Amino acid sequence: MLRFAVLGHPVAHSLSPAMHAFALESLGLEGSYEAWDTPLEALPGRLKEVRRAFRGVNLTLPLKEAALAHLDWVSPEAQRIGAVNTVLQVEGRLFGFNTDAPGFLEALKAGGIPLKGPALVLGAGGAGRAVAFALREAGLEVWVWNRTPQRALALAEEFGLRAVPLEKAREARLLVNATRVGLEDPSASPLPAELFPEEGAAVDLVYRPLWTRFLREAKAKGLKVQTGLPMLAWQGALAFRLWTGLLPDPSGMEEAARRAL
Amino acid sequence: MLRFAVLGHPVAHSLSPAMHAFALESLGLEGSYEAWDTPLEALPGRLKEVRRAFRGVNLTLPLKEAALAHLDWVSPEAQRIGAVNTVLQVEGRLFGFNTDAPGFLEALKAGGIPLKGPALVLGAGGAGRAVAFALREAGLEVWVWNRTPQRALALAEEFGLRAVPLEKAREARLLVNATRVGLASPLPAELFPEEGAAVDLVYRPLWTRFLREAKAKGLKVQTGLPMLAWQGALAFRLWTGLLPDPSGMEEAARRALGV
Ligand SMILES: O=C(O)C1=C[C@@H](O)[C@@H](O)[C@H](O)C1
Ligand SMILES: O=C(O)C1=C[C@@H](O)[C@@H](O)[C@H](O)C1
Repeated sequence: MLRFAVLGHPVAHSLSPAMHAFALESLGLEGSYEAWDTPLEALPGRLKEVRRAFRGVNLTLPLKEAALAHLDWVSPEAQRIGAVNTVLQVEGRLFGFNTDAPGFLEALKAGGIPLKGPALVLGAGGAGRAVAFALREAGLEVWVWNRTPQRALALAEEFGLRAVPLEKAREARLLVNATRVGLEDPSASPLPAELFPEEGAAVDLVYRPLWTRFLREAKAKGLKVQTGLPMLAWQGALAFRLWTGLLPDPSGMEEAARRAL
Repeated sequence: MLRFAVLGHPVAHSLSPAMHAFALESLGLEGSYEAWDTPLEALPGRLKEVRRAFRGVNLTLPLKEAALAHLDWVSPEAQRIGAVNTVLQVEGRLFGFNTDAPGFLEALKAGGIPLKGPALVLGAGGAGRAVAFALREAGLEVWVWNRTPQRALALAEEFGLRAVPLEKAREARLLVNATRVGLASPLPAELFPEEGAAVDLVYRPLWTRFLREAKAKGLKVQTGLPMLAWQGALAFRLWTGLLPDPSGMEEAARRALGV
């Protein structure tokens, strides 16, 4: 049967096991999807094991960027993004892909979020780079910001976007939190309330808590909002199709993650 | 659903569609595996179609070598062999593999054919190259022969093996006939191995003089059907992560053949 896993640290709280358990039974397939705590230093040995006993694995912090160097092939998109969130194992070879980017666009459509810019992505790490890549592919005007400017500049220069100071958030029509600010901390938000735009939409990739301070601020501000679950479900469904050629129902996977938190 | 196909010219006599229909059915999967005649000229265009509508395809004569130039990635083994018989499509990208080699070895293993050396491979084509590579990596002393001398010497040089005269077949303990281009052996009965095993890479035939001669000589024998089933089951797993029963696939083919 199909052996899958999400590698990272921390991963004991991942909702992927629940989503793909649904995927497997839903498609009538026998298999498992476990959470395997993997610290950066353990990554090399961990991928060696993946080559022998797993059909595929998802990668999460802090392994998405370091993984590229240990793979046999990286997709053109994952190369530009500089992060791989999905690995396929065939004949002991590892192929890297990024389903965070396409998953994000699918989630936006599923949420009725209009593809209207300027779209400001907060955070220029792996997740932020994937979101910026996806919004660029969708043809929107994209702005990027990062606590450390050079990271946002590098991204804007590489993708041909615009790096902006944080206060430009008031002029964005779509705001996406791709930072980890807010993770398990209801008191923290990456953006001061007064910097939110008075109209538009906001999406948060952080889904622990589900209704983060950022999202609650955005909703109260008069912005249309979307939690991080739709993207989580779509990037997962897309990864499952990469591994098997079959697409499990994204909404079903979303529902499964919702019940798992 | 899952869409697969075997591309080649001719492919009207391929037993792959029969075997994979069983693979899909037995594994409770929805999909199809069709034979699609593909002359060498339609190959570039056919692969473009594969990128968009098929999860994977098998390639047979005369596409195994010409296909490499049109793929995004080729496995180390397929590169050395110089032939790709299995293509996987993910996100519109094409990856080439060679399941002929591992399928051959697994078929010998499952069929109880001992890897007794020296082994001799007759024929240096896509199948012959895959077989020689497989036997070499298995640790055997491997000899090669070809109707055309230069062909055998080139293969011997590339893989670090030895090209030998037809008479050396008497000293081989594992004899493989890979001269069956597209379904009479070139080996006189008097030059057959003294002891050991003979494998005839022929898929449709129930029997062959080559095999009857080997059997009579007291050699353990095997046709090419087990290899076809195994290269096919391995291809299916490459495509989906699921391995269909190789024995089941072989039986499906035999029933299709009416023997
Ligand atoms: O929480 C999780 O299990 C995941 C989170 C994201 O990094 C995804 O990109 C990853 O595939 C799995
Ligand atoms: O006849 C067939 O359908 C096949 C023949 C061999 O060349 C195999 O390598 C191919 O994958 C399938």
